[PDB]
Amino acid sequence: RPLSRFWEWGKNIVCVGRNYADHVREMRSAVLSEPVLFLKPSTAYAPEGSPILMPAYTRNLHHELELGVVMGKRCRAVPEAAAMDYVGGYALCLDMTARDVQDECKKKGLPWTLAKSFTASCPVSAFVPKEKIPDPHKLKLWLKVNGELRQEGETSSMIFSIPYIISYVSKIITLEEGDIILTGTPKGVGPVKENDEIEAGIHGLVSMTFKVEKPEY
Amino acid sequence: ASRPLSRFWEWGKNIVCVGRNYADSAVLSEPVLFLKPSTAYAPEGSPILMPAYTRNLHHELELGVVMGKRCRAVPEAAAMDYVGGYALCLDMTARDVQDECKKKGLPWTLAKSFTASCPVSAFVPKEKIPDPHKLKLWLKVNGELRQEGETSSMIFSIPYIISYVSKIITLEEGDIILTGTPKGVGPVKENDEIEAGIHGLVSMTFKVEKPEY
Ligand SMILES: [Cl-]
Ligand SMILES: [Mg+2]
Ligand SMILES: [Mg+2]
Ligand SMILES: [Mg+2]
Repeated sequence: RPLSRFWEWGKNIVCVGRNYADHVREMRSAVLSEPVLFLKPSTAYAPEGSPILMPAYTRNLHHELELGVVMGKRCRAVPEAAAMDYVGGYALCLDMTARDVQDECKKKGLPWTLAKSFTASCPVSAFVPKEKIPDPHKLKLWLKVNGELRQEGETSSMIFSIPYIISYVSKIITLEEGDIILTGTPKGVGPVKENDEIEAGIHGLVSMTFKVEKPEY
Repeated sequence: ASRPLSRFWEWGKNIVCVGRNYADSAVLSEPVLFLKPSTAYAPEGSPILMPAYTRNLHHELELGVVMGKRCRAVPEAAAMDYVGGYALCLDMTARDVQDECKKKGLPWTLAKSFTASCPVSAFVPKEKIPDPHKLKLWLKVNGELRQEGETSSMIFSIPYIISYVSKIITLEEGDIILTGTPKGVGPVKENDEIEAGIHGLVSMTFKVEKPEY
């Protein structure tokens, strides 16, 4: 029920591939191709207080800073123009990525599961109600690793609008209340190692902190 | 309100699927894994929905293992303790799309993970299946037998699959693992009727439809 704890009860996590233009020239072109989609299991969620867990099989774990859009009602094959009506709110997420594994998956034509969909691969902020974000395309996202800025992005740089992404996703996969869509990452993706501290936020709206750990199991 | 295992498709969060797991070499490789969203579930009474972007929708008859306890990095030797029961599933597959995904190194999502891509039987409690490697699975299309398989032919055991999966992805109560398909996969078209079962345990029937929305 309560969206303020959506990661406890939400079933599904859908993530887009590329959705940020580093330069206006990338709008002039990238729009001609649909967004790539992949899934994370509900057990990817790592709410604040829980660690980023480094999978045992990677030597190149990357952060990807992303705005997540939390669905407030069941959303099946909706038009772009109705999509915002299905949104409950937002959360800042990291699409944690085993980049070495991802390269292997791509090369061999394998699913991206071990690269993208492992336990604790979706660190997630507190929920932000949609009332606080009247325009999700006018947000500024930032991420630091051990105090150094690694990603900074404006959601005004998105290739596809959030309503378009919702619509497109909903035509392939029905979204349930409490499902989240991760809407892509600005430039600056890069690695983290054991004991690194990640701090990230949406300016004026939400702050989060995650420590990178190896599992104790 | 209630969340019995008998209705696990209503409340279960996650669906994990293995790639190849039936022996016609393969042992030398770990199992391939991909996900389906909870909205892939199509319980009996709901249609198999043809995605608009495929011209080659395949049935894949599979035994699903429904988890009964939260299962994180469990050893093969304890894996069966985390099972709640079973369900017969179809891993509905846009095979044309899958070929393109493999060639281009894309996720398998549009091929494997679409709305209604997991037709699912009634729940079978674990007590009724003391050995899930001694089952017979069958599938008919318009009354003609198209897949028949023995789960004794599995490459990887169910406990090994549970262990392996649980080391990558924690499984919650009500999550399901689809354990692969025997030979005979093939296409279906609009208005086809699919009947399938686990011999002596469960059967189901589904119509192939285009969405009315
Ligand atoms: Cl995938
Ligand atoms: Mg991403
Ligand atoms: Mg799920
Ligand atoms: Mg399959």
